Amino acid sequence: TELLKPRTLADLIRILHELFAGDEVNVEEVQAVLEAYESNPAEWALYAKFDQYRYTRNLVDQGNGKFNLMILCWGEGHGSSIHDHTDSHCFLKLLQGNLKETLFDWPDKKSNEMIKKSERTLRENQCAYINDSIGLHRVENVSHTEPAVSLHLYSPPFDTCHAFDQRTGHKNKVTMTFHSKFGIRTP
Ligand code: NA
Repeated sequence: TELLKPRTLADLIRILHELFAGDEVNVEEVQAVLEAYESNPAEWALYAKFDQYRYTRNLVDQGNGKFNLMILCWGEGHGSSIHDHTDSHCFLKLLQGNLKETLFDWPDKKSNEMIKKSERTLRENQCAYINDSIGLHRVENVSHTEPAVSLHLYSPPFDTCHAFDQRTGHKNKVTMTFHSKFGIRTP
């Protein structure tokens, strides 16, 4: 359980394999290691594949089935929907640029406008954690000038979740997809 500073992305991935070797997750240790990694753009350029119209998810590592490590690429003004995480852990670290996280409570069955518990401005190398026990959230790149890049870890992996309309609180089932896997573009 000796946590060391990841010196490279590859080194980080090797450490993460160790932390997820078991059946349980020490959230604070996983988070400390993600934060300790200093983003080196050359190490992840292979995965940072952008799309003009919306943010992309780019698979980096399947964590031997225990988690998915992915890189998300956000153009100017690109955001996600209000999402849940399908009963899994969800770590977020900024690699480049800024993202705004907005937290939302689980809604009632009564159609009502969802209200923002809070929000925070995530900056380079910072890390956020969320799970359904905590609540829901939206992630956005509100910048007009700088693309954003983040590293995400989900455990267990999930390819389906729910999106929430902020006006009613109504949820609909969504399937996630990858823009690339292992640096390979996948239609
Ligand atoms: Na959630």
